[PDB]
Amino acid sequence: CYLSRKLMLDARENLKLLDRMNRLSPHSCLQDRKDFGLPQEMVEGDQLQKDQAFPVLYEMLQQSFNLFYTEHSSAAWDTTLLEQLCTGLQQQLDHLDTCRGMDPIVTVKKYFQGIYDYLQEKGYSDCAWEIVRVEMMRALTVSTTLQKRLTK
Repeated sequence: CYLSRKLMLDARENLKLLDRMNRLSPHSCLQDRKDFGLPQEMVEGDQLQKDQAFPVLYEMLQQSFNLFYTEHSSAAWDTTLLEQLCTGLQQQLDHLDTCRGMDPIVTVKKYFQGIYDYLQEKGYSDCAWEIVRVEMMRALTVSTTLQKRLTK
């Protein structure tokens, strides 16, 4: 796709924004353990067809955007980083769509459902969110490695 390189630059910039916001997080929440069962497997061995890679990456990003959009819907009044991250994720989704013309996808949807359920069971607390954003650094990292495969 003519946006291959642009897509990798979108990913790198979203990862940068998410890392910076996590590092500036005003909370000293406890690193107290937590596992979200991210199917890292997908891109760790490239165990999927290209026609399967694309829909899985698109789902990862759409869900990532929905989640940060929801965080934004309730974050502090001027969290400019969160806004930029949402904007950068939407931009990446738009580029992937320009490039356009279920089991693994279901596995992604379950992973993200476990995220919302965790947020729900914690009443969307400030620390429930810091924990989820650190997990999101993992989800965005694996989806970036997958995007590379579709690219390279």
